[PDB]
Amino acid sequence: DITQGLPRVVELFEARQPKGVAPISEAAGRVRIEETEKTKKIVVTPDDGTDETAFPISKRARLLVGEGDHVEVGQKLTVGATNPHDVLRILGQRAVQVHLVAEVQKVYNSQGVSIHDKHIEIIIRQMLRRVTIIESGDAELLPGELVERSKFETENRRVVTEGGHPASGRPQLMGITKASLATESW
Repeated sequence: DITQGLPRVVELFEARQPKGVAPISEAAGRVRIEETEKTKKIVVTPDDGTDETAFPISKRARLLVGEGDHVEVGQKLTVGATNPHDVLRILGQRAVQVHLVAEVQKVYNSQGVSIHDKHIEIIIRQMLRRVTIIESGDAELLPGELVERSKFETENRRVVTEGGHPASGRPQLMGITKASLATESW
Protein backbone atom coordinates (compact mmCIF):
# COMPACT_ATOMS: atom_id res chain seq x y z
CA ASP A 1 0.00 0.00 0.00
CA ILE A 2 2.51 2.59 1.20
CA THR A 3 5.51 3.65 -0.86
CA GLN A 4 8.74 2.52 0.78
CA GLY A 5 11.82 3.38 -1.31
CA LEU A 6 12.93 6.17 -3.62
CA PRO A 7 9.28 6.85 -4.58
CA ARG A 8 8.66 7.64 -0.91
CA VAL A 9 11.36 10.33 -0.97
CA VAL A 10 10.09 11.69 -4.29
CA GLU A 11 6.59 11.89 -2.81
CA LEU A 12 7.87 13.61 0.34
CA PHE A 13 9.83 16.26 -1.55
CA GLU A 14 7.04 16.89 -4.09
CA ALA A 15 4.47 17.53 -1.32
CA ARG A 16 2.15 15.03 -2.98
CA GLN A 17 -0.82 13.38 -1.31
CA PRO A 18 0.36 10.03 0.12
CA LYS A 19 -1.08 6.73 -1.05
CA GLY A 20 -2.25 5.33 2.28
CA VAL A 21 -3.69 8.59 3.58
CA ALA A 22 -4.69 8.56 7.26
CA PRO A 23 -7.00 11.45 8.27
CA ILE A 24 -5.99 13.35 11.41
CA SER A 25 -8.44 15.02 13.78
CA GLU A 26 -9.03 18.76 13.45
CA ALA A 27 -10.32 19.47 16.97
CA ALA A 28 -10.11 17.60 20.26
CA GLY A 29 -13.31 16.12 21.65
CA ARG A 30 -15.51 13.05 21.39
CA VAL A 31 -15.53 10.60 18.48
CA ARG A 32 -18.25 8.32 17.12
CA ILE A 33 -18.50 5.88 14.21
CA GLU A 34 -21.34 5.91 11.66
CA GLU A 35 -21.45 2.72 9.59
CA THR A 36 -23.11 3.05 6.18
CA GLU A 37 -23.81 0.76 3.25
CA LYS A 38 -20.59 0.75 1.18
CA THR A 39 -18.99 3.51 3.29
CA LYS A 40 -17.92 4.35 6.83
CA LYS A 41 -17.75 7.72 8.58
CA ILE A 42 -16.15 9.14 11.71
CA VAL A 43 -17.92 12.07 13.37
CA VAL A 44 -15.93 14.22 15.81
CA THR A 45 -17.71 16.57 18.21
CA PRO A 46 -15.38 19.21 19.72
CA ASP A 47 -15.68 20.18 23.36
CA ASP A 48 -16.14 23.78 22.18
CA GLY A 49 -19.55 22.79 20.82
CA THR A 50 -18.75 23.96 17.29
CA ASP A 51 -19.58 22.13 14.06
CA GLU A 52 -18.96 18.40 13.77
CA THR A 53 -16.09 17.03 11.68
CA ALA A 54 -16.92 14.19 9.29
CA PHE A 55 -14.15 11.94 7.95
CA PRO A 56 -15.37 9.40 5.34
CA ILE A 57 -13.31 6.22 4.95
CA SER A 58 -13.66 2.90 3.16
CA LYS A 59 -14.43 -0.51 4.65
CA ARG A 60 -10.91 -1.94 4.40
CA ALA A 61 -9.09 0.67 6.50
CA ARG A 62 -8.51 -0.38 10.11
CA LEU A 63 -9.59 2.13 12.74
CA LEU A 64 -7.03 3.18 15.35
CA VAL A 65 -9.32 4.78 17.97
CA GLY A 66 -12.52 3.29 19.35
CA GLU A 67 -15.94 4.89 19.62
CA GLY A 68 -16.50 7.52 22.29
CA ASP A 69 -12.81 8.10 23.00
CA HIS A 70 -10.89 11.33 23.60
CA VAL A 71 -8.78 12.54 20.67
CA GLU A 72 -6.11 15.24 20.59
CA VAL A 73 -5.92 18.10 18.09
CA GLY A 74 -3.17 16.38 16.10
CA GLN A 75 -4.14 12.73 16.60
CA LYS A 76 -4.40 10.26 13.73
CA LEU A 77 -7.67 8.37 13.26
CA THR A 78 -6.48 5.56 10.97
CA VAL A 79 -3.42 3.57 9.97
CA GLY A 80 -1.54 5.10 7.05
CA ALA A 81 0.68 8.03 6.11
CA THR A 82 -0.06 11.58 7.22
CA ASN A 83 -0.03 14.18 4.46
CA PRO A 84 2.06 17.36 4.92
CA HIS A 85 -0.74 19.79 4.03
CA ASP A 86 -3.11 18.78 6.84
CA VAL A 87 -0.40 18.72 9.51
CA LEU A 88 0.81 22.14 8.36
CA ARG A 89 -2.68 23.65 8.33
CA ILE A 90 -3.50 22.25 11.77
CA LEU A 91 -0.19 22.70 13.66
CA GLY A 92 1.75 25.57 12.07
CA GLN A 93 5.15 25.62 10.41
CA ARG A 94 7.40 24.01 13.03
CA ALA A 95 5.24 20.89 13.17
CA VAL A 96 5.40 20.35 9.41
CA GLN A 97 9.15 21.05 9.42
CA VAL A 98 9.74 18.39 12.07
CA HIS A 99 7.39 15.98 10.30
CA LEU A 100 9.11 16.36 6.93
CA VAL A 101 12.62 16.10 8.37
CA ALA A 102 11.80 12.98 10.40
CA GLU A 103 9.97 11.28 7.53
CA VAL A 104 12.84 11.96 5.12
CA GLN A 105 15.43 10.74 7.61
CA LYS A 106 13.58 7.48 8.33
CA VAL A 107 13.92 6.32 4.71
CA TYR A 108 17.67 6.94 4.67
CA ASN A 109 18.31 5.48 8.13
CA SER A 110 16.46 2.33 7.05
CA GLN A 111 19.30 1.45 4.65
CA GLY A 112 22.06 2.77 6.93
CA VAL A 113 22.81 6.04 5.11
CA SER A 114 24.05 9.01 7.14
CA ILE A 115 23.15 12.59 6.18
CA HIS A 116 23.16 15.71 8.33
CA ASP A 117 19.87 17.49 8.92
CA LYS A 118 21.01 20.91 7.67
CA HIS A 119 21.05 19.53 4.13
CA ILE A 120 17.39 18.52 4.42
CA GLU A 121 16.51 21.74 6.25
CA ILE A 122 17.77 23.87 3.36
CA ILE A 123 15.34 22.18 0.96
CA ILE A 124 12.50 22.25 3.49
CA ARG A 125 13.03 25.99 3.93
CA GLN A 126 12.98 26.47 0.16
CA MET A 127 9.62 24.65 0.10
CA LEU A 128 7.95 27.01 2.63
CA ARG A 129 8.70 30.47 1.20
CA ARG A 130 5.41 31.64 -0.31
CA VAL A 131 2.07 32.60 1.23
CA THR A 132 -1.40 32.44 -0.33
CA ILE A 133 -3.68 35.48 -0.13
CA ILE A 134 -7.17 34.82 1.24
CA GLU A 135 -8.24 38.42 2.05
CA SER A 136 -8.17 41.05 -0.69
CA GLY A 137 -7.71 44.07 1.55
CA ASP A 138 -6.43 47.13 -0.30
CA ALA A 139 -2.78 46.10 -0.75
CA GLU A 140 -3.03 45.52 -4.53
CA LEU A 141 -3.07 41.73 -4.04
CA LEU A 142 -5.79 39.57 -5.55
CA PRO A 143 -7.10 36.63 -3.48
CA GLY A 144 -5.52 33.28 -4.24
CA GLU A 145 -2.15 34.42 -5.64
CA LEU A 146 1.05 33.12 -4.07
CA VAL A 147 3.57 35.76 -3.02
CA GLU A 148 6.93 35.38 -1.33
CA ARG A 149 6.78 36.26 2.35
CA SER A 150 9.21 39.17 1.94
CA LYS A 151 7.10 40.93 -0.70
CA PHE A 152 3.88 40.35 1.24
CA GLU A 153 5.39 41.66 4.47
CA THR A 154 6.84 44.79 2.84
CA GLU A 155 3.52 45.45 1.10
CA ASN A 156 1.68 45.16 4.42
CA ARG A 157 4.30 47.35 6.09
CA ARG A 158 3.77 50.09 3.51
CA VAL A 159 -0.02 49.76 3.75
CA VAL A 160 -0.32 49.75 7.56
CA THR A 161 1.43 53.10 7.72
CA GLU A 162 -0.85 55.79 6.25
CA GLY A 163 -3.44 53.08 5.64
CA GLY A 164 -6.15 51.11 7.36
CA HIS A 165 -6.57 47.58 6.02
CA PRO A 166 -3.67 45.10 5.72
CA ALA A 167 -3.78 41.88 3.72
CA SER A 168 -4.05 38.52 5.48
CA GLY A 169 -2.58 35.32 4.06
CA ARG A 170 -2.06 31.66 4.91
CA PRO A 171 1.16 29.61 4.75
CA GLN A 172 1.53 27.41 1.68
CA LEU A 173 3.60 24.28 1.09
CA MET A 174 4.60 23.50 -2.50
CA GLY A 175 6.79 20.87 -4.10
CA ILE A 176 10.24 21.31 -5.56
CA THR A 177 9.01 21.44 -9.16
CA LYS A 178 6.37 24.12 -8.62
CA ALA A 179 8.72 26.14 -6.42
CA SER A 180 11.51 25.97 -9.01
CA LEU A 181 9.32 26.89 -11.99
CA ALA A 182 7.70 29.79 -10.10
CA THR A 183 10.91 31.83 -9.92
CA GLU A 184 11.77 35.45 -10.73
CA SER A 185 14.27 34.61 -13.52
CA TRP A 186 12.62 33.49 -16.75
